[PDB]
Amino acid sequence: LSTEATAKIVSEFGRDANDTGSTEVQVALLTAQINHLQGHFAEHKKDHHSRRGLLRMVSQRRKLLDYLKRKDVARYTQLIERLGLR
RNA sequence: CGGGCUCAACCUGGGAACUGCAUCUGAUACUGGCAAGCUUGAGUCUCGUAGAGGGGGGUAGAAUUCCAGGUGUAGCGGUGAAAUGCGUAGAGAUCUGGAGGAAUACCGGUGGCGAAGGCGGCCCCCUGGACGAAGACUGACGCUCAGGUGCGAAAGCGUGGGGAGCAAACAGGAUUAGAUACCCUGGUAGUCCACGCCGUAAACGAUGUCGACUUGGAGGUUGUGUCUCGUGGCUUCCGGAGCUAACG
RNA sequence: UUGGGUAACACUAACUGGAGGACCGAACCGACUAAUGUUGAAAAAUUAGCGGAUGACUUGUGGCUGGGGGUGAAAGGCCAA
RNA sequence: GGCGUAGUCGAUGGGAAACAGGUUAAUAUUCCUGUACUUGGUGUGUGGGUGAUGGAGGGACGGAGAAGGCUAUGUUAUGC
RNA sequence: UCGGGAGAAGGCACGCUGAUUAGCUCGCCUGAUCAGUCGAAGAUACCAGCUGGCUGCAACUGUUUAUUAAAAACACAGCAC
RNA sequence: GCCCCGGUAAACGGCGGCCGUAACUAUAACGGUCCUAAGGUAGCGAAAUUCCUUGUCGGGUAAGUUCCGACCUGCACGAAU
Repeated sequence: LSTEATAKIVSEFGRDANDTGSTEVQVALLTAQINHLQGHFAEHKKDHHSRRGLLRMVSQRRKLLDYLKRKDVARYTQLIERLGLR
């Protein structure tokens, strides 16, 4: 994942200015990384190592979302709607 | 504690502590719940660093063997010593050429890296971790972590391929009182490649991880610095206090 | 295929789909045990049972290969009773 | 007596064209009645180009599962 | 070989009659409810697995003596030279 | 081409006998001694492939030359005969 490709995805999801660590922001990076990793599965069916690496990349997201929907349900439906998870 | 049956066991009277639970009231520092709010943490960001870290493909040289040619002697090979064996239609030794398989000098190191297993002839691609500086960011989003999940030498196993060398089992020659050992001549699986599986081990530094704290000296790897020295991380040795049954 | 748990590997539930020289069978196929029959129509049939049953199946017509032959998943089996 | 080319032969399969009705002691989508259709030849008219052999659709429309439409008939109706 | 084995096994109900409910557009379609009631027997008249255990052999379907043996015989995918 | 030597047993095959140690007795087990080189350890074995053998121990049964398990010197069982 390129630098600008990461700094741009954080801005489009950033709640406010300079927003780097947020529920909707974090999940954004994770989702992205997951998309690239999942696509990495379509090929190299042998890469069992990186396979494990996703269990967490998502367990974090699945936990962040669980935390989001738990506190604010509005920010939830909006987040998923923007990304496209579930 | 006192008293009663001659004592005691036993028993009586009184007293105290008396947990636990119900009711009412109060405090509320700490834990919990709700609401709001700061950076020196963790993580992250920016700029840099060392390395045999992992996966795929390609590639070089030396050596062993086989095949072809030349030459060529009478032996060569091999051992503690020999023999089997190979050789005058020409082995060995030697030169040239070709094919194939496996692992890969000087540098390598007492070095370095990876989470571990492991990983260095070299090159490229893909990908994990960690360290230093600026101290900027989120703003504590931390640490650990039953279960779960993945990884995990070698050996061995399934299918296909390959197979130079080496080599369990195995076929012989020696040694020996006997050797179904060591030594020697052959030799299958395997050792190798692709894929699937097993999941174990001195998987050992045999001292799980994280943070704080406690004299220093010396050698080495790496970043930075006002670099005959200061400082951060890593790898050894000797050691203060202290710790240990002892070794340490 | 859908839904759910999971990162994935995959798993579970439901649904769909329905293969399989598979099982029961219409028509029928095969045919172990006995009796009848045994100068039966004659070149081997009847009865009571019994077993297996969409395929490498069954069948009509036409055509091809012949004797020491061919053929034969070899039984010395078959090649016009 | 046998192996390639040109020709031909080989399955009432393939194969251009009609049904309905009536009639005989015995026959028929062949007789009769009505109607339809095909091929070949010629031409009155319309119309104003008439063609082996290989190749095209076509005939090889094959196997398995199956929806829907659907006939007369039958039936509900003891309707006509 | 989780495909299966399994209509395993085992047990109950299953008649008629009256009045109704549900599914569907409807059926002279289907699934049920309540009450009454007769026989020894209600799938009372048309088919039709008996079940279970141990052991020998071959794997199985299939093939084989058209006229006495289909059997542990033959073949078969697979493995090897 | 063959005699020559060597390789090959998924080549036709061969695998007898004896003593000691040791047990209450018999056998198995181990080594040797001899013959013809080895003499058999995986499994499993008197098994449809062993005479002797209705072999020995035993299950099971009132009893079973049947069968199953074990031992097993394997007359003339044993490796894709």
